[PDB]
Amino acid sequence: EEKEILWNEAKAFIAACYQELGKAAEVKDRLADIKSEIDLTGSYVHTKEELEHGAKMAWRNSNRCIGRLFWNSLNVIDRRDVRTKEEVRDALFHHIETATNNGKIRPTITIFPPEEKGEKQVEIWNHQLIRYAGYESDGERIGDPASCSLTAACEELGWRGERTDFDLLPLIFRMKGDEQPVWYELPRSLVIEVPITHPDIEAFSDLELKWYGVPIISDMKLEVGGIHYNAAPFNGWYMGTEIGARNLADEKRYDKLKKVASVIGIAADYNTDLWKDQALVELNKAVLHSYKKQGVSIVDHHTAASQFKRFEEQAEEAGRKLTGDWTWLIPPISPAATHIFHRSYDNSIVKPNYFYQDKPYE
Amino acid sequence: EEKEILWNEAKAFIAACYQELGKAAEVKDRLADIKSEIDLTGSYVHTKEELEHGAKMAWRNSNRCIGRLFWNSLNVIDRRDVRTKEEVRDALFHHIETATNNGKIRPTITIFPPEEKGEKQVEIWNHQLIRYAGYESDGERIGDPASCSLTAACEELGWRGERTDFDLLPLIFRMKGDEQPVWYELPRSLVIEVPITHPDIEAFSDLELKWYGVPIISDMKLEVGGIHYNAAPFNGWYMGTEIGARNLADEKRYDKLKKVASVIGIAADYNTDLWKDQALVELNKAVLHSYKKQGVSIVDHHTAASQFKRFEEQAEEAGRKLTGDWTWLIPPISPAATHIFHRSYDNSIVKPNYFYQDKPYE
Ligand code: HEM
Ligand code: HEM
Ligand SMILES: Cc1cc(N)nc(COc2cccc(CNCCc3cccc(F)c3)c2)c1
Ligand SMILES: Cc1cc(N)nc(COc2cccc(CNCCc3cccc(F)c3)c2)c1
Ligand SMILES: C[C@H](O)[C@H](O)[C@H]1CNc2nc(N)[nH]c(=O)c2N1
Ligand SMILES: C[C@H](O)[C@H](O)[C@H]1CNc2nc(N)[nH]c(=O)c2N1
Ligand SMILES: [Cl-]
Ligand SMILES: [Cl-]
Repeated sequence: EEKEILWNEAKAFIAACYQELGKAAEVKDRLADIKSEIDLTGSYVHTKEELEHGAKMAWRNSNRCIGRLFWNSLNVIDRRDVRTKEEVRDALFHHIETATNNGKIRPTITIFPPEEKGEKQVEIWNHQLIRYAGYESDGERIGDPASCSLTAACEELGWRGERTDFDLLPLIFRMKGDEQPVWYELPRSLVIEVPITHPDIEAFSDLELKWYGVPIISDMKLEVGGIHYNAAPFNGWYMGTEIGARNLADEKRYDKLKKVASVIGIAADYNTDLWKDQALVELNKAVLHSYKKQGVSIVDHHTAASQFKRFEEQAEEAGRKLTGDWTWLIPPISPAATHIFHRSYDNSIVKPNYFYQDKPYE
Repeated sequence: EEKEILWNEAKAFIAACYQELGKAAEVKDRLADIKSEIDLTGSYVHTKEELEHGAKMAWRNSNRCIGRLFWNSLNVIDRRDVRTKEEVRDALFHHIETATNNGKIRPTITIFPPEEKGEKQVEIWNHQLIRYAGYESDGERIGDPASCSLTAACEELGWRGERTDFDLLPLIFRMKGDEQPVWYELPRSLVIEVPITHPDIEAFSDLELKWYGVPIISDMKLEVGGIHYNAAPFNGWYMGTEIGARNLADEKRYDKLKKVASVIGIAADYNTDLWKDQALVELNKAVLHSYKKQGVSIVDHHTAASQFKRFEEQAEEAGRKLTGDWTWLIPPISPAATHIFHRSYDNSIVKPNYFYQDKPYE
């Protein structure tokens, strides 16, 4: 059953990939080679072209992503050659550097060796390569609550955070054959952060908020033609609402709205005053302003939705079915102000794609 | 097949209704009576108790409604006795008066005779009993675009609007056996309207916005135990966002955001300024303020969501399955600030319920 799943996935992917690349005459021979390789070895190896296009198709098929217009410009880094933890560490450091690009963010993915017998070669524990730690002991909350379990796992392994609200978690990953993951502190020179100030309200800086420049999702599995790349971190630039309406605003995250209301000088006493809504807007304006002032790429939800509309038009013009998850595509503030809110999307899963996988901690 | 559908629906409804009312011992005999009545007449007649509870269950089962906490206090008016267009007109006038209740809105439904052979006895053309007309000719847009087709149908029948942005449509409905509907102008003394002013910004009144007090949905079908009450208008009070984020804000409705931005003194030039979001918040604050000042019931989306959470808790505590449509339950502004956004809902259809039906115009 294993090889049959692999072979069927391979046939579907190679045919579609080669058609899109205008190389459909080469399909027959390539499938033969692959078929022999699966018979002999129990698997097959993607060409660099297949791997690059596969990762791009996977992005294009990500139902929950509003940023898909730019799928074809994804920068794909092939690191299937790595064998050592130093090599993995340095590849992750490099990804941060090249993706960051002095603030002019380049959407990038680094692809590590795939699973063999469902046996991972490299297992990345971080949710994002750059993220803040979280602590909760004896009623006291510090940092990012979403990071509490990973922070506790790291501290079990001999790491210790300074217990600020913005401790950078170390990189943490496990090599095949090793029992424990290793961890490495992020060099601060690699990590761009943005202090959050407001264009009009000077007191906003009193909140001492900041966020990191580049979201680099590092715990999802890239599946391409039946091959499981469980370790394949990828990044774009942020949409402002992710930081302002979710990370800094959620009650189970940094929960800053009452403090925002206070610095912008409005009461936070009555639901009918819509003080949470007003606070959300000002916090979200501050996030966009601050990133722009620092020269770090960011997109607002209105521009992003206009871009996604173009993606929809491009999909139809190319004869491709569009898939999407309405519940994730709508922004968390003013969704009815975007065209997304006013149409529906087929939530079918198409491969190649990025998938969730179980956390090795927890 | 007709009677079998009816009988099966009847059995399910009577059993559940009588259980909820603690009258389960009476089920057996009532089903017998009903079964004979279906055999003889091709249908059956609800008791007043069944009709009242049925309409309440239908509300409770309305997946898209955030206001369901109060399902059990629905005021049910039984007008299955009406036979004349004057009787229907006067019943509709009465519904407006008693639901409005001098501003202290009472959730109310008036139930007209049900369909016979799928033959409607009364067919209400209005979408809501109180709504504004819409016009579009030669590039010029006036009033509510959502009302354009019904407005044109009314004008075909000898009605003429003044062509303000807020012309009240007449009541328009058709009686069984009549070829054309009749229309009646709404007495202005019945219709409460609220001018929209802002608590802090005096210039907001320059927009000359207003809205009507009571949303009275009049084009849906109530289905109870296999009986189709195609004419059964119902009302609650508004949630502020329905007026501020949708009716006055949508580009295909009144489209007021640029004008709002101008009166609140912000530029409407750059997406990164989030001027639409800021305008939405101020417009929504103005709507809540204005209704409250006039003494007309209204609820904000935060309070409404807190109420819905109680509905969820009440459902589980009563052993009832909860159903809901996440895509309609989330408010159109600051949805992630409500608990609704952060959970999922089973969208199964349970009866009794309210359903869409085809428009007799268009
Ligand atoms: C270029 C800038 C990009 C922007 C502005 C963007 C925007 C977003 C946003 C707002 C989400 C919603 C996730 C959340 O609510 O937390 C999302 C989800 C997602 N994006 Fe993108 N994205 C970008 C680039 C990328 C790239 C380069 C990839 C992969 C190659 C990607 C794959 C995804 C995936 C897989 C998800 C959903 C993950 C999940 O199920 O949790 N995106 N994107
Ligand atoms: C008491 C105050 C009430 C509030 C605040 C309320 C709130 C809402 C809201 C915000 C919606 C969303 C509809 C839209 O986006 O246009 C809705 C939908 C709905 N409500 Fe309620 N509601 C109330 C009372 C009622 C009553 C009394 C009934 C019936 C007996 C009812 C039945 C429904 C139905 C059937 C829908 C969905 C209709 C459709 O599919 O378009 N509601 N409600
Ligand atoms: C590449 C990229 C760019 C950009 N601007 N934004 C993103 C956000 O994408 C992701 C990817 C993975 C996860 C998330 C955060 N959502 C939480 C997902 C989740 C699912 C199930 C259980 C959970 F606890 C959490 C967001 C990704
Ligand atoms: C009773 C009540 C109270 C309250 N505050 N709000 C409501 C709103 O409920 C409804 C009921 C019916 C229709 C709508 C408006 N949504 C449009 C529905 C729709 C569906 C399909 C096609 C359309 F053009 C329009 C809203 C109802
Ligand atoms: C296509 C999409 O489902 C549509 O715009 C829905 C979205 N959710 C909604 N939610 C509410 N409350 N009211 C609406 O009219 C809509 N419209
Ligand atoms: C339960 C619900 O689906 C959940 O809160 C979703 C809603 N939509 C979302 N949309 C985005 N973009 N990101 C999220 O994390 C979520 N969370
Ligand atoms: Cl994030
Ligand atoms: Cl309305």
